[PDB]
Amino acid sequence: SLAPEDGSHRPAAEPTPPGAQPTAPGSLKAPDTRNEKLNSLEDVRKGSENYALTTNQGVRIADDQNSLRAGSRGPTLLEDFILREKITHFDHERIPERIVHARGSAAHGYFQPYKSLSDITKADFLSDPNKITPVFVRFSTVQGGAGSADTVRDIRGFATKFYTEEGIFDLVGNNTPIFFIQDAHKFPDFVHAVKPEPHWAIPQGQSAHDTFWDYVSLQPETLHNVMWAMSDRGIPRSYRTMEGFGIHTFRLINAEGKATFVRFHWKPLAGKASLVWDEAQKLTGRDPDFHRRELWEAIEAGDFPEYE
Amino acid sequence: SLAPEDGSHRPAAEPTPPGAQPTAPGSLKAPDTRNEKLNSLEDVRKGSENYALTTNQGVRIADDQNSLRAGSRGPTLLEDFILREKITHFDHERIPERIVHARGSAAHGYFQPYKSLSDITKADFLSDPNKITPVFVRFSTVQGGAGSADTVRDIRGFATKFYTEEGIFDLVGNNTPIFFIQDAHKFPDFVHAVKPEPHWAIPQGQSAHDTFWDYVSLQPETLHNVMWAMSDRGIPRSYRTMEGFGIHTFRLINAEGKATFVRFHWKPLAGKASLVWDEAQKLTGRDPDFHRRELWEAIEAGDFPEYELGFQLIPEEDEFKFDFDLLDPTKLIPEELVPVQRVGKMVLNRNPDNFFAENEQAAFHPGHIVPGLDFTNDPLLQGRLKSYTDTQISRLGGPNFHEIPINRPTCPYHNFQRDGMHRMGIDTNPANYEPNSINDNWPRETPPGPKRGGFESYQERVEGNKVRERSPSFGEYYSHPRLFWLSQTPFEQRHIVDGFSFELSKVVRPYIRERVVDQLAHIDLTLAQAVAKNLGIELTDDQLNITPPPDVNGLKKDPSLSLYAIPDGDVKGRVVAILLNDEVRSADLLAILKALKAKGVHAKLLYSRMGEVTADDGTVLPIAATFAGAPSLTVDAVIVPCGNIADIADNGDANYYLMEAYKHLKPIALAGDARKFKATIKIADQGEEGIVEADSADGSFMDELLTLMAAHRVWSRIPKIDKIPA
Amino acid sequence: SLAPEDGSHRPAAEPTPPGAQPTAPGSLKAPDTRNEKLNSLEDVRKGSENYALTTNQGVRIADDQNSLRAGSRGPTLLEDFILREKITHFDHERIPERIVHARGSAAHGYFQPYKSLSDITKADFLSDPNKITPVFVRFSTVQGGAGSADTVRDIRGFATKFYTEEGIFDLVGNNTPIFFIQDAHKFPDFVHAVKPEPHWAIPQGQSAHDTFWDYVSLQPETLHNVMWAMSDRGIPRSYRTMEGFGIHTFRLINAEGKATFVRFHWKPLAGKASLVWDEAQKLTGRDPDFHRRELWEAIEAGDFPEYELGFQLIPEEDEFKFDFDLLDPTKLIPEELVPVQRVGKMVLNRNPDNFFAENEQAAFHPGHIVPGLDFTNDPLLQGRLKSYTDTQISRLGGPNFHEIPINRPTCPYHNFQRDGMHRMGIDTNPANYEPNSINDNWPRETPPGPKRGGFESYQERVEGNKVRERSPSFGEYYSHPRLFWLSQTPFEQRHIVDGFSFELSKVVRPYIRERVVDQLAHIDLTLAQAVAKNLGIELTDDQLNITPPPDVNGLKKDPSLSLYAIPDGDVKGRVVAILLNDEVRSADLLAILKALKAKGVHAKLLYSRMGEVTADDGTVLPIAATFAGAPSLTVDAVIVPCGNIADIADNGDANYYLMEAYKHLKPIALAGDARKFKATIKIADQGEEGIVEADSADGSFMDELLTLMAAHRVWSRIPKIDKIPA
Amino acid sequence: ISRLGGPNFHEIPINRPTCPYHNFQRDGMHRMGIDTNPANYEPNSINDNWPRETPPGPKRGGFESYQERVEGNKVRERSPSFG
Ligand code: HEM
Ligand code: HEM
Ligand code: HEM
Repeated sequence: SLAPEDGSHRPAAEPTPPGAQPTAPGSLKAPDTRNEKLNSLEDVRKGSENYALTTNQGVRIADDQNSLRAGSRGPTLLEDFILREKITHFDHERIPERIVHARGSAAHGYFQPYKSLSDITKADFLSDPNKITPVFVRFSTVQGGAGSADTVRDIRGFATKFYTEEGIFDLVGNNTPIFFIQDAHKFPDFVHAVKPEPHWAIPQGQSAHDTFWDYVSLQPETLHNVMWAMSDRGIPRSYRTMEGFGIHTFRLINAEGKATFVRFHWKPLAGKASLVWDEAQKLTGRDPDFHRRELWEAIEAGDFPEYE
Repeated sequence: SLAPEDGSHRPAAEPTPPGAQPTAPGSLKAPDTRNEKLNSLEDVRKGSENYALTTNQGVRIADDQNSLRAGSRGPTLLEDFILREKITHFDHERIPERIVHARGSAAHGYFQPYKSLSDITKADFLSDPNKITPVFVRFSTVQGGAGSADTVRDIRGFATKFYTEEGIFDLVGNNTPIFFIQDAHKFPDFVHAVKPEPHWAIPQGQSAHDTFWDYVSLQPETLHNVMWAMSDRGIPRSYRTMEGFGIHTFRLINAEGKATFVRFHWKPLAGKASLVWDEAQKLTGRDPDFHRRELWEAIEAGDFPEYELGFQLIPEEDEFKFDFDLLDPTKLIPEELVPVQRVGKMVLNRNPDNFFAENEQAAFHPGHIVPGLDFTNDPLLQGRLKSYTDTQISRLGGPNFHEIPINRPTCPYHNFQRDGMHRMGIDTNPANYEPNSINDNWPRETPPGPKRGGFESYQERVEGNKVRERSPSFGEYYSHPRLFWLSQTPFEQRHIVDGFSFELSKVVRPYIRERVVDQLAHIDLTLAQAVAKNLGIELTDDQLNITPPPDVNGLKKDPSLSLYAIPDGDVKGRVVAILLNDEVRSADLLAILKALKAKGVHAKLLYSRMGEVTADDGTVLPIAATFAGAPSLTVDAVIVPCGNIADIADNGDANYYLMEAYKHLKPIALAGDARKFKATIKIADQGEEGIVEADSADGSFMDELLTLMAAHRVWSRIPKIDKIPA
Repeated sequence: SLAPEDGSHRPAAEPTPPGAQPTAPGSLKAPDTRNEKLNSLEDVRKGSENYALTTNQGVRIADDQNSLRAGSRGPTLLEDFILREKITHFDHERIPERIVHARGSAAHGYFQPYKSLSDITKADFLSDPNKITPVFVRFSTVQGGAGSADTVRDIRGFATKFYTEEGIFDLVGNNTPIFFIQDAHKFPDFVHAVKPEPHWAIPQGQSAHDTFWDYVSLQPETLHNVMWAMSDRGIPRSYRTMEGFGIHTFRLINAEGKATFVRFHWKPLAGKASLVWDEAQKLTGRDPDFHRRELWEAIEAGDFPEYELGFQLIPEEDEFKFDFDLLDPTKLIPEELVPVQRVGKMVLNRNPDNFFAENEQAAFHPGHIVPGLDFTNDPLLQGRLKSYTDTQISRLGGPNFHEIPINRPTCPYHNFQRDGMHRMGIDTNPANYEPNSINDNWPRETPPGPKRGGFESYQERVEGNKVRERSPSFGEYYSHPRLFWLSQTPFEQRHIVDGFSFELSKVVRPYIRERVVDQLAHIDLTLAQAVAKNLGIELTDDQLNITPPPDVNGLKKDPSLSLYAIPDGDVKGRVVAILLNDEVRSADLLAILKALKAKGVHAKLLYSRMGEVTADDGTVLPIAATFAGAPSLTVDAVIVPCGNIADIADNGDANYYLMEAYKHLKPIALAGDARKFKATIKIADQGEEGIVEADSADGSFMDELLTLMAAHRVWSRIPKIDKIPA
Repeated sequence: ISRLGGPNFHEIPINRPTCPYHNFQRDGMHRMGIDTNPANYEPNSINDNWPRETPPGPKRGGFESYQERVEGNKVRERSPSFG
């Protein structure tokens, strides 16, 4: 039940254009792409070739096709511990999805500053143009579930974890430079209003329904981010072709103790580009994994997403 | 006071057609629709009107718009317990979704048998035609997450919780009569292979990817249900228009101890109807909630989903009388050999109040049987029995999931089990063990008997060694696929070939496509050649000479396997788009709308904008949706009344509406100058079957249109659509 | 039927003294003790008598003794869904214990004010003496697990949940009026220091180990509560005989918006009483459930625990009038400076039905306040507010813990929070957000006001920079420990020295012992020297010369800090051991039992075996327990009546009973020839205060014994116990 | 599953095997192991079917149960021999 003789089951471990080979796990596609975070995960990476099939307790399995039964047409027996572990693990695979931004696509990479920022901040990851910081970035929609579609009309998240020498810094931003509401106390109200309505749990991935527009009509502070959502910003061509923003004013603190107010931005070096509505909506049906796929294939092709 | 003065925020508490009023919680929409289960939920239903807003501890909130801060521009303070509760509860709203069938839509209803089945089963819910059993039914897809789309190509789940006077019975079935695999030990393999691939978590709601077809190519036992999924069975028009099956052979046990083998069926009283692939795919985009919405709105309209429960019954002494093993879940029992005997009717007549509380938390499990029913050694059923209680420990947070309101029996339940997370019941029994003397041994065991007796397993003889071995009787894989194929109409067979062709075209590794084509050549050469041609694959001389599998007990077809070979059309509950213009012929619209109403067919009035238009006689017509807003995908037929057609003749959306409905084989009727649209869809002057046209919508115009709607789609149009650019 | 013919399996549903009947769930023992909370639980109470045993799905079980197997010696079969459900529920019975206060014992009761406090608070529960508020109170230790022992040396928790008409108010206090630390940031440090050490998880229920004393020696703020723990406060006789304190300064807010600072007090109406250390430690071995049992049996007997709620009230303008900071929870407010105003009484009159469902799952949280109360900036209180809701997410499984029956408010609760694990309430509101129009904005905010108003924080002025810095006003550590020390009687002081001496002897690293003695020398030289002498440590020159800390606002003692300085003894509910012989003088028993009954003091009749003995007039005397089976540790006094003393005079166990009681300073009474036992306790011919002796047990002998009992223990005996080997 | 929080309790360090363990099980709360296998199912061709079943044998073989003879009816019944 094996591989074709020609080795065509296995993608080449070199950059290849979208469609040219089957996609594959990053460490097998690009084994020589490394950074300090990717290497540190080696303790938990598990291979598979040449290894025997076992239970989680390390017992080799001889027949992974059949339950233990009393005769070959008889009842399954309680002492089949190999069936039991396998089905138990399956039965507990799912964990709760994120309350918001449940739909999202992620990749590893690295950051470096162009020059030291020590005059305005003592943050170590911005102190030296030749000190590189690994990152992990997840891009997301907001409203829909983890199995909802990519090219919906929605705000997009753009979350970067920087693994710095002085701690993890997470820059948890969106693709518009404002949010819909002013005070966190209203967040469950706003989110409840945009999410599927509670009697029937419709609509998925859409603010196009009564509760969302009800809230907006009654809370004019939402109008600014609503304008953004209704423009073609709401339907990016790719996570590579949208802007990012931390939205809030934060502070930078330098070694002298001086505070400077700061708002964060990501500029996409592939430029800004969006779909048009009819195309975005139809694409949720023809390929609901369009942005996930496009990101993954850009990285396999060497079109690495870059942001300033 | 934020509601509009005119009370138009609030839907009428009476049955109303789809889109007429906002949808609402079932107990608000239909407060007078009751059954024993819905009434037992009253203890936990919570209203809202006229009540003060409070924390969960009952403290009234004064300002639900602001956090507590030091200064109106200052920092938020830790002492804000009201903000803290409200955000904590939001932060923990989600629970794990179901491992499979995570996407599903549910409703309350009731079941009653047509006659007492006491001669064959002592099951209390089937003992008396006047005994009504409340039900809760959830329909679902299989692969996709809870946020995935409805009209994917996939198998559908059909699960019924019968709240009986002798315990909960859950009939947890699907919409095809077999499963993909034989032994539960392979379920994680099969499901892993169909679900999104583990490196990148693509694709959602689709079997059209390498790992699924790699597994199918290596496990020919799957081919039978793969045939059903590749047919139009995989894309139903509505949960009201698909069949349901328990798949496994179970047992009925009567009061005298006699066991009869049984397979369970549900027959849709609305008939069998499916979409076509392009329409279903495109509909996952334009309305990924289409089935959920359709079910809720049918119920709000009074088009209650009805199903007839049927049994295929096989005497114990006939176990070995077929060419296939009755315990093999990849084999169906053809109705030509063993007819379905009608047993009773289920009506689904009220929506839930809160989807999460009642739908998302419902827990069904096929091990929940009641005296009068029993299992067999089907090795797929046998393994299911270990899964459905276990999974509920994480999904629903512990062993007291039966105390979540929707899951509660309506009959008594008492035992010595105690504690666990979220324990609601406060037990007063002095004893938590038996045997006990300190409570005189209560609650007590009950012997089996003809009614109200304790459960005892049928004493089936077991004989064999402890083995991990598939029965040799299960090792046949192609005859049932072939029977299914031969039973389909020519247009159904085309759709099957196109399903395989589309799916295998998304398989990136070509050797897998070839291997699947080789399996198809073991089933039927015509099917294999037609899929191969679509894939640019040439069968070898060896493939062309594979001998066809034998007939199934002498049958070379069984028409009950087809959706369409035997007409069972029912137009009630269907919907028609009506494409308006700014000066509609009011007489056409009168004739159209009243004819639809008389047959319970709904209408949606469409235009190029919202608001109103005024008919020729001054009648003000409210617009339900724009042509783009409610695409032809969402209706069963399209009518264009006469009027000022030049208004919409150059509207690309209007023209495309007709081309889309035409490609997808829907009836189209054109009155008066609306016949100018004939050139958009290339209709000959003299007309064509499946297009209704006349000088006005009067006389036989609506009857002819309704006749087409009864037949569902215009299959004869298939050759003409290949050419059209839509 | 397994119950005995005579019905002696079932306890009478009437008040009965400790040991007279088997104990029972509260709604069976006292079915007509009612309050609004107990009544509202009726919807989840489950009975048992006369019901069939079923699965949780309602299926009747026939054979609850056997698994389903293939043959009666064969393998168990996966299809046994009855065995699976029963074992699955058992497998998941346990939930995490509380992080602290895991060991605790709880009862239902009610509270009523003595007068309307509307001049000082708009809290609805305090507004009217006829307003009765149901409570559920849980007492606890702090350090040990849910299965650790009750009579350890520890602080005790005293948590009351008030089910008011305007919200749940939880008063989550302890039995000492301060805490060990100042800022909540240190809580995990202090708790990790006192809890079992991390390498080997020893010792359970004890602070007597290196890490606790290391932390104390390095954090002098702890020393005040450390003084209380080492005093006999740390070892209460009963939860009925200790004080309760909220510890923090809170605020009362009246209808005019005026804030008054308040600290809360509970005064035990049975008086203050504690064990002695040897007795407490031995009782953790003989009955680790002693306090839980005492509370349960006191309520079953009608000896309801009663407490008076007290407030210390300080006007806002007086915030800085003391030489300690009102916000510093390591500081007490001496009653000599601010008297406790008696505000109402709380009576605990019914045990739970199911310990797990009602005690283990109860969730209390000091942030649960109601309109009319508010917080202060006490930095320990502030951080508590973040802990008690968060911890309930893992302990009780999610954010719907307020829907677990015991935690539910009895007043209305309505808001827009939805979902979460084990969601019971099914919301029918069309809206789950506000502002909404589609339900006319209901449930709606309510402005604050004199009654039934929404919650608004008191608008305290905040001025300062964002800093992690301890207020300099908190930086004084020795004056309150000294005030406490000087307020104790000389025997209380000796017990303190002995607590420190015993604990520090168990610290393996001697430098920690020396550092703690250094701290003591900053409090009081006499205390420091006495502990040092017991540890073989010599104070330095410098230590001998440490200036004692200042008085507290001119106070050099406050007798309200002593357990015993001011008599407040109550004998009702106490217990006397009566040591029988095989021919007891019936006239003694009549007199003894009569006099005890008059004062509500219980008795237990003890002998050297179970069954009965017969008194001189043929009265049959049932035996409650043996001398070894119910040790003197478990009683408040011992009486030996006359009769055939030779039956018992060389019973080692009888003599021991009397030596142990004597060592533990318990009143002993000896009648007639019972005076032969004077030799085993070395009592002089002419008597000794604390030993009652006469020719027979007349009413004079009993009045004397009962007067010793009112004074709890015989402190004058201390210098004499040194010599007895017990 | 409730005591240790999910189905990956064998990845808690004290419970981990010291010998190799490789199979097609995935996910579950607190998942530590990061699987690189292209396949999470078998039979598969895309990873040449690895990791693979192993026949039983004298050493290093896969587990097979002893083929004990089973004969009787499906009963809930204590063996009289235990009485
Ligand atoms: C400026 C406005 C906000 C932005 C830019 C933002 C951004 C995001 C992003 C990008 C994620 C997904 C992170 C990931 O990929 O896992 C996320 C998750 C989340 N956010 Fe926010 N958010 C905002 C406001 C809020 C507010 C006001 C709250 C609640 C007070 C909130 C609560 C959450 C929660 C509960 C998650 C799920 C986090 C998790 O499960 O790990 N967000 N947010
Ligand atoms: C005849 C073959 C099968 C049929 C007809 C079937 C049908 C269904 C249906 C309809 C549901 C959804 C119930 C709902 O709406 O909540 C479901 C859920 C489920 N099934 Fe099956 N199933 C089959 C085979 C299996 C097998 C072999 C296993 C594993 C041994 C399995 C394990 C599960 C689990 C884990 C769930 C989630 C159940 C829950 O979370 O409540 N199923 N199945
Ligand atoms: C004056 C100081 C404090 C007092 C009087 C006090 C009192 C109590 C009491 C009586 C309980 C047991 C309630 C029950 O019976 O279920 C308890 C539990 C608890 N406390 Fe405190 N406590 C104090 C300080 C703190 C601090 C500073 C923290 C954390 C910052 C904390 C966190 C907790 C937690 C986690 C529990 C377990 C709560 C639960 O599981 O429901 N406590 N406390």
